[PDB]
Amino acid sequence: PKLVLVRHGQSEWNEKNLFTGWVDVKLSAKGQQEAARAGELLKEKGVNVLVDYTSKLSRAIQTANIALEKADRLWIPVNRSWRLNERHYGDLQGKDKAQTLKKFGEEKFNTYRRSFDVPPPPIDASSPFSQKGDERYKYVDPNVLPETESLALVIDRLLPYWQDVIAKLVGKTSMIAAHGNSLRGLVKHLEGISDADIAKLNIPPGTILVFELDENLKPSKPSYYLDPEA
Amino acid sequence: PKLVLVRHGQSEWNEKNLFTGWVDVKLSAKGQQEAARAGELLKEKGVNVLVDYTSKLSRAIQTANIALEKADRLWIPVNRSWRLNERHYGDLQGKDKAQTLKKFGEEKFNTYRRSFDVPPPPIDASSPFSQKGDERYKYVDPNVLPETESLALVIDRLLPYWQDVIAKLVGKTSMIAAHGNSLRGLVKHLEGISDADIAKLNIPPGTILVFELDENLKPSKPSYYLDPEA
Amino acid sequence: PKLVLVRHGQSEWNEKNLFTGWVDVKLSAKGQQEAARAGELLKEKGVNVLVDYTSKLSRAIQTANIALEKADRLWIPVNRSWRLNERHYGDLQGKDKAQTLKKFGEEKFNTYRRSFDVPPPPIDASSPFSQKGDERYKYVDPNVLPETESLALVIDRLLPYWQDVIAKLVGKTSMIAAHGNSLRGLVKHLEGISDADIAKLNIPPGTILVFELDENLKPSKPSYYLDPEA
Amino acid sequence: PKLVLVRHGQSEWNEKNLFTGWVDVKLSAKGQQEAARAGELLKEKGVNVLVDYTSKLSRAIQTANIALEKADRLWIPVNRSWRLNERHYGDLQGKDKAQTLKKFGEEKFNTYRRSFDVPPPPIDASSPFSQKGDERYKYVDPNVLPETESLALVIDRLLPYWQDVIAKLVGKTSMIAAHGNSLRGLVKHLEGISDADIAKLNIPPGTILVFELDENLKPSKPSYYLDPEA
Repeated sequence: PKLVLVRHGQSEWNEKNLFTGWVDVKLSAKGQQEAARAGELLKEKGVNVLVDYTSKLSRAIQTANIALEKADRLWIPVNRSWRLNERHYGDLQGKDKAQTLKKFGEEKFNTYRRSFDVPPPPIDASSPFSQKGDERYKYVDPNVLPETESLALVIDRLLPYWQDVIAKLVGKTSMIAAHGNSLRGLVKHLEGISDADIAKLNIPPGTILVFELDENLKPSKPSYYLDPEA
Repeated sequence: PKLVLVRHGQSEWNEKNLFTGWVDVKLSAKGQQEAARAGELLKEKGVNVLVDYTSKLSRAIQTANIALEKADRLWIPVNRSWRLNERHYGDLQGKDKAQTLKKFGEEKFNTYRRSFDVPPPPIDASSPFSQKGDERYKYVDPNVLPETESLALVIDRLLPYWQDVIAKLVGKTSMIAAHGNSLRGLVKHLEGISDADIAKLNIPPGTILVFELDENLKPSKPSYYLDPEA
Repeated sequence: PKLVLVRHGQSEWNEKNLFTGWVDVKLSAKGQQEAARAGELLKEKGVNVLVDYTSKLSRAIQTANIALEKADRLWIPVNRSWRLNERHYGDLQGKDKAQTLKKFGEEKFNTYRRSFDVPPPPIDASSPFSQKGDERYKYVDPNVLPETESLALVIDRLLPYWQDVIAKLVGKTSMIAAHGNSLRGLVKHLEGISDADIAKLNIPPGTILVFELDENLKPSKPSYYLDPEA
Repeated sequence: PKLVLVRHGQSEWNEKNLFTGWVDVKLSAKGQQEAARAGELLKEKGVNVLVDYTSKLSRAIQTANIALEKADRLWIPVNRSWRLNERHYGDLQGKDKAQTLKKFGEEKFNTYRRSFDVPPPPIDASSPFSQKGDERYKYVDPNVLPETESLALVIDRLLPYWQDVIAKLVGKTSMIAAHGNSLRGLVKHLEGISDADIAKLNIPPGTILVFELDENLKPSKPSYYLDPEA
């Protein structure tokens, strides 16, 4: 029926000047714009959107919330969870995607997150660049919120809720924004790729995408990016 | 604990050039601004906001969604219903709050909505300025969506869900934006006034307000408008 | 589609030896039996049952829970509310439907609950035969739980949730047991009768009934009692 | 706070005369009894029970539903999922825990389900002793419902929902019946054992048990079986 796969913008942290994280720190102008653009895209092009889901974060939300205002809806239930986020970086943060790179350089910078057995180093509870129990988060076995996090285990964050909650209604129209890897995650498991695949398709923020599927959610009709030339 | 009573902005229909309605048609710039302002208000001043509710409409939402982005949250469950809207006008629409006034003038213009036994004339299903079953709406006994609507019966829209759903969690922090009359409605029943009262306190959009209450939701600590001088 | 209208059994309080109430005190053997019978009825006859609702009470539940076990289901979501109960008696209780009758006798005994402007006398919080905040109940504006209660206002208990929650899914199969008056209530508003009507059709517990309806929930196909000769 | 860990009865299939399965086929008399007993146990002994969960199955439910009626509640929300069942047998069924045993005998009979890399053989969709999409089940990525199933992967059925949904409220009292392995599953991951452990503690149906925990759900106060001598 409908899979609306949207990758936010570029936040305003890491991006711009290298850093960012699972941290949750809004996003610049491109967001609103690109997002509004995407919002512009689903509607204007065609289709509308029945149900929406967000990795309990402001960043992504901005993207999602905006699209809706312009298409001409805004009105609808919405569902917020913690199974839809950017792969927790490791023990880095700030960095600048330079000194880090400058330091170790190599596949290390590239590989770290990527495949497995080596996500970014963990993360202690004595670095403002973590993410623990900001209210919210503590309505979940505290024995959860990760530590390093990869798009692998990430598969699970995606997996349970996917079949469970959304997979439930999807007998209709629903949209789960997320971005960076989640969406990769959604498709990655979804399509073919193969754990070694994906690793090579960041995915265009702003714009928006649909899978189509049917009953047993295997993608019949391919994938449309509204702006294939985006 | 917390009652966050927020009256949107001024849409961009009626307002500006007289008209508007239960119709659902976004809002101008003041909205984003005033709203962002309010959003600015809850947070900046103090407090934060646990749970949010909207009369399944884009207008109000804009106001609500914005405040959240600036305070610095955006992240949280949110609940959308159809028991939180602007008192359906009657059989007017467009008007211009002039010819209508110009035409009948008198308490008629003033009184129509106001008290009772005379809401605006009903409304047929052959005027683009109605509101029937835009998707959504038809997940409700169709034998519902009003026709004229006053802030009286409106009391009920407010009443059932109020005690039922929100009244449920309010053992914590929650915010239900709405505006125009709903909020009047929330307080009107809530405080003293007396059906003949309220009728004289439109309430400042943008800004935001808290009741305080306790257990049996009777307003102990009075009401704060963040900007008493707003 | 489906309205399954079931009136419990006869509890084991009032019934048997005159008394009973909104109190919530299980039910005798006929319940299990009659209920199982009804349970027997929906299934055996035909149909099955998608969704179930109960006036947060053990009495009715017994009836509902049983039917399900025998038809051969038991498995399914279920929804419990406080908008589905027996019209709170007044200030009587125990009584015995004799001394009370013996005392005032007249339409008083008969009329009390019945129509209006005279439900049973209220009820204070110093008679074990009330019902206040047994856990549960206090997840509702405390400024609720009635006091006397009639099948009139009762209409409202029925009304909000009816259109709101169930009325939502009923685009499928759902069953809301209740009994005594609720069901009267469900039909009473539903059909014709006329406030002065109903008052003359207690309705067979045990057995079970279906309305049929369609879209705008007006009863197309009449009403089947599985056992018309019950 | 409260973990109520209850292992049904003994159904009435496999048990009695060897067979049974993930199939879902009620239970004999001991159930009602033992269950009622357990129901008897939580209440009578002490405590009460705030929230209840069932592996969308009649068998277990019978057990759960009964306890409640006798303790003296029955009234409360209840939550039904498909993440709480008996480890799907494999490709056997009926059997009789004799010919099967008689046939292969050995750890094969004993080991099959047990640890891993050898659950019971799968199961095709041409044996009435499977379990596919009995209504219900098809509100889940169809690409789910297992095939063989072990108490290992089973860990996951337990895992997602556990932290997600219940783990949510457990800041209070809740009970998730299930049985056979689920409960093993609940504790198995929960305590120490070690994949090779559990394998040696079937757990007493009927009766009921509590863990206690706290915040980060690690079992402070040990485990009480109401009837240690049961």
